Amino acid sequence: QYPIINFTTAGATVQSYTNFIRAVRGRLTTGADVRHEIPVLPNRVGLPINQRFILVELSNHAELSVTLALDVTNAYVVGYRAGNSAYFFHPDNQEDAEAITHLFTDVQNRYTFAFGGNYDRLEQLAGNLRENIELGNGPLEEAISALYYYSTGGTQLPTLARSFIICIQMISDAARFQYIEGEMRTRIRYNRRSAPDPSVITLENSWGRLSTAIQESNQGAFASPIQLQRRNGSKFSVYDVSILIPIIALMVYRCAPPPSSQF
Amino acid sequence: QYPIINFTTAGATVQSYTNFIRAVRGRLTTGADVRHEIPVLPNRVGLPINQRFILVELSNHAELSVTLALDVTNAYVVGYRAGNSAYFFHPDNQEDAEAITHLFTDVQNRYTFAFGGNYDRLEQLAGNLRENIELGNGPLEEAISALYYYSTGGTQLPTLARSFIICIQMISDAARFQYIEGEMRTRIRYNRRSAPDPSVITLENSWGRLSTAIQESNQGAFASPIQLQRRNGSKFSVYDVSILIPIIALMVYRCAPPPSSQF
Repeated sequence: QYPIINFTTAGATVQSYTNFIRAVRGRLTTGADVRHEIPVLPNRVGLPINQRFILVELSNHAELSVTLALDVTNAYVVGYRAGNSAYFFHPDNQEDAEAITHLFTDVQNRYTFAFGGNYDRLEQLAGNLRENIELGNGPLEEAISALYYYSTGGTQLPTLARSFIICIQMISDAARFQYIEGEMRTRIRYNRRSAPDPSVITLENSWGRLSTAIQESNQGAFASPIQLQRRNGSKFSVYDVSILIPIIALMVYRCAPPPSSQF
Repeated sequence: QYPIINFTTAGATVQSYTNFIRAVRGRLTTGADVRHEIPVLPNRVGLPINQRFILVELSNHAELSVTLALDVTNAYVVGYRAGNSAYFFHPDNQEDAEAITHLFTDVQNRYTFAFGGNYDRLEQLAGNLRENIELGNGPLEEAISALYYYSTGGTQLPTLARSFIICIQMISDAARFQYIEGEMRTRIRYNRRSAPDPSVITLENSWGRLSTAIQESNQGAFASPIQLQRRNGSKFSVYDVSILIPIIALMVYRCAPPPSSQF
């Protein structure tokens, strides 16, 4: 009953991936809430459970499928289903633990991992940092297979963690940032796989802080700058929402918008 | 040979005034230079004399006409012609004095006033502040007649100065600020005459500072806020170009734009 968006790595093109990410954004955010031209995800406070999640059904050339569940309030992957088994990251709190009972409700085998699905924890489990995990259509094809075979013993934990890291960046971070979507489109267009450069990593790491700075800004002006990195690792200072309009596609809700207060 | 734009107070409507101000902006600025969506006037440095001025020919229901000359670099009224006489405000420097010799070149009687055409000086001569000089179609009709009769002794100096104050705000300031154009459209729509409120005056006074703050901003963010006033005289702080996009229509050139420096 939650909305489902389908994507396959089989014969993926720039256009099919673009259509997919556009659909995911459409199901994450409603259009109610736009601050300086940038959409905001729904506020978790008071959000009915029937509106809390979306499902991303991923297929690959190997004819395998898995379904990821994303929380609309922050675009996080909270768990996944493959066949008759579902797995959820360790919940942050009791409300989240209750919420995930509403996902994959007829699956025969439900498991909750003891570990969370944040980047730091997943990198520790993978034995590799994001800067050393290749992304692209081949990585995603492989990730889907690894998730699919987990329940039968074919996938070691570090490979499972790597596979989550790939899915999260190629789906959640691409949905959060047009810039990251653009980086994945380029990989698909040239069928190349490559680890994310510092511009990608620093955006991933800064999403919450950027969301807050934009929402709490004075007419778009940040009280304090945010340091990002360029592709070559050099510093890029962000002082204003304006420079981020081509870059960030949606924000986590961090405060209510101030009154319009137009001149 | 300089471009001429015509306007008449006779049967003026919101649409005829809108057309006029749009034309004036079109002849002031070329489109070369836009910073944060706001056009900039040409830089005075290196600007050829054949591109330096525009002419605004004003007529009224009394069947009188005068021609104002505006400097494209700052939208200032520098002088005017009525029939066989022309009058220029006292030039700021030698280059400006030479420049005005290229205006109204066949007029039989040329005069340069000893006083400048800035608001402070004109208010002193008028014996009234802007806050006590009514604007609207009636004031402008009257101003055109007063300018027209100056050379024949019919217009006292304080009335001449008042008449300049009306023309400058209704033409130059309306061209500089959509907000001020909007205030003059309202006066025309309801055929009411009324002095400018504090929102109008503070914008007029702040045009140079706003131009500089926008041009020198960090991605649109001002280093220091600018205080304006609302219609009721209360303070309104400006921290960013964004809030000014509906308000200011063109800027005086204050610096070269920094490199694009997109992420």
